[PDB]
Amino acid sequence: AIGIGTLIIFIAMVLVAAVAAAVLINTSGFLQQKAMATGKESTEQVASGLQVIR
Amino acid sequence: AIGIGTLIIFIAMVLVAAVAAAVLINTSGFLQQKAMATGKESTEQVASGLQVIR
Repeated sequence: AIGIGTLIIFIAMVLVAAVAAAVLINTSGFLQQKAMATGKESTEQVASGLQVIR
Repeated sequence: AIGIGTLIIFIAMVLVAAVAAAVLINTSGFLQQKAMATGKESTEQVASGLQVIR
């Protein structure tokens, strides 16, 4: 009966789509930190310095 | 008479076809649960997570 295979391949299809989703969630995590730090650091750099009075 | 055997073998033929049908009905049951669970579980996985506020 045709039904049997239709079920089995659905199981696979779900699983693959899960794995594909995962990589985006993971990568978004990696990028989050890297981005946030880059902004903070760059800001402090411009904002700060010393001045010779005399 | 030829009729006698024709009857008897029909009885067998029916019974075999029953057994053959059974395995498909049974197997469809087994697969039902396994499939449904796999979908649900996979969905919850992607959908859920935590976020560090501060």
